[PDB]
Amino acid sequence: KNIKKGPAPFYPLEDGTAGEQLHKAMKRYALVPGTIAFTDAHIEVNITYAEYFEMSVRLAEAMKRYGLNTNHRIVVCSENSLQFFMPVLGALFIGVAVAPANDIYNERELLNSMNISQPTVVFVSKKGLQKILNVQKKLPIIQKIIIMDSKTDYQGFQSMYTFVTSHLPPGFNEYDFVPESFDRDKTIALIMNSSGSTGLPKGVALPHRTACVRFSHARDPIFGNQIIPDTAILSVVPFHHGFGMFTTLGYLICGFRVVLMYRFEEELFLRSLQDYKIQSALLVPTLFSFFAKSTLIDKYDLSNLHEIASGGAPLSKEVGEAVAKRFHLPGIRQGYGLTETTSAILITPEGDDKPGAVGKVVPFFEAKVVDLDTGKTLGVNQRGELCVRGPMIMSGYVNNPEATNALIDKDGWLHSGDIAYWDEDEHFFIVDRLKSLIKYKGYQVAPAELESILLQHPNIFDAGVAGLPDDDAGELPAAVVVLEHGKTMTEKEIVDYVASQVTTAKKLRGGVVFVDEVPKGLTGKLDARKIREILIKAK
Ligand SMILES: Nc1ncnc2c1ncn2[C@@H]1O[C@H](COS(=O)(=O)NC(=O)c2csc(/C=C/c3nc4ccc(O)cc4s3)n2)[C@@H](O)[C@H]1O
Repeated sequence: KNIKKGPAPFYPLEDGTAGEQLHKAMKRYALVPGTIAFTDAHIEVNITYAEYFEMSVRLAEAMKRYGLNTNHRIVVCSENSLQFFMPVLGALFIGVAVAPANDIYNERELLNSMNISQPTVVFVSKKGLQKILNVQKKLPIIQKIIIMDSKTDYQGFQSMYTFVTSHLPPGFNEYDFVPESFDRDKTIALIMNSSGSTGLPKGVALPHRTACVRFSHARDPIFGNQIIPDTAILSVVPFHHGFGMFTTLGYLICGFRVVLMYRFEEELFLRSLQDYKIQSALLVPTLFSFFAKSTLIDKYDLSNLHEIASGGAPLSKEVGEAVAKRFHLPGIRQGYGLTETTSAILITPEGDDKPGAVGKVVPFFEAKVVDLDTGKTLGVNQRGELCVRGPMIMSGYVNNPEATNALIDKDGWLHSGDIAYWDEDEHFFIVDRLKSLIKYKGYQVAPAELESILLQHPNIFDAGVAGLPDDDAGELPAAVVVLEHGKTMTEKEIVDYVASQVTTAKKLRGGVVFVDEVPKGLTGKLDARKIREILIKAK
């Protein structure tokens, strides 16, 4: 009754594995000559579905022969590049699971993912190699390091191109390759690294069944992208995380041109949007503060830009709208999701933008809000913990059944750990993450509200709210702030402005600290530890 179910899908769940469904598709677009799969903007290099389909099939077989099967895994440890999805596609076609890694990941972070992933073959960039060499000193499961962005054998490590030849038969056809068939409910497709709530990130295991459902959404005209061939998406989302991962595997399934960047550059992004004639952009919530400013957004012709999509972190109503105006759009096609749900299970329906809302329930899903204490399902406009269930939910946490039984309850409902509510026309609204909440004098103070309000001020460029520990008060809400070039506001001006918009309960009693950039988690997300350290060193 109060259970908000998603609709029927335009494109029903197609039979076979993620690997089989991906293959079938990239053969479609490869036999069509000239079709582009990935484009590099920094170096203006294209690469066709023929070149990609082939080099992915070559790696699939090359590995198949090397001796990997459904009882093996790998690592892909690279930043956004043309090379990244070749070994991803390779692995999915034979039933080897993939564990993406963060090129920026530090030594401990990296090791923890490796120890969980237990990778047989590790794919890495020339930048990333030396961290692998360091961590492989305690990782004896690893037999092979393969350099991704190279063509000749580098420092005794093979290239993907050399690895391929030294296993592929001389007389072999890429258009004759057949992908392995298996139990997609049982066979693990991906192993995602989480934010670990507060600790060493877990092993989020995602079956082939999940990706099969993800494709059904990406082909859906309302809940994704209408399959217009030779559409060009500009992705500036880290591929290792669910957002960049599952949006791209969807785009390959539709035959779109994925334009990508290794790092953000405001100067280029718009010229990329203009020159390549981009239809959909793929920013992360934190890049929005650079565009609500003004600058060059209508000094480049963004006439083609049909929309801007966002997720993987919160976005304030007033900043999301401020950007849609500047890009000359009806809104921001937001989405919400957990890595434990593969991809976004709440997506903004096409032509159904709702400012601060993330979106309605995607097909094959059921979303509901529960009474934080009693656990009963609440009705319209009622705030509480958001619970979701459908076929994109994880199978479990790698060697961690305890945390799995604490997140996913007995009827299969995943517990988000987020305060949400659903409005009259079923748009879902995330309030705040339950652990982000600042504890004042027995009060629950949401950082998303104080952020949303601070961000409305014209002199404020960007800001992040956190809980300065006190003693008497236990925790005072305080904010790290950024201004535009040539702007000033005294702390007391900012405080008194917050105070004039909120009750005494959630005043900014911890104060303000002025920074050049807000601690960003580089997955869109705002970093709490680094803010908490900034605020704590300032008092
Ligand atoms: N839209 C949020 N609004 C508040 N918060 C959030 C939100 N999205 C993610 N958190 C925060 O992230 C927490 C979990 O972190 S997480 O494991 O890294 N999950 C993700 O962030 C995540 C993984 S995949 C994924 C999918 C992203 C998208 N995929 C698409 C595809 C199409 C499209 O139009 C939009 C999107 S958005 N998100 C959530 O519990 C919540 O606090």
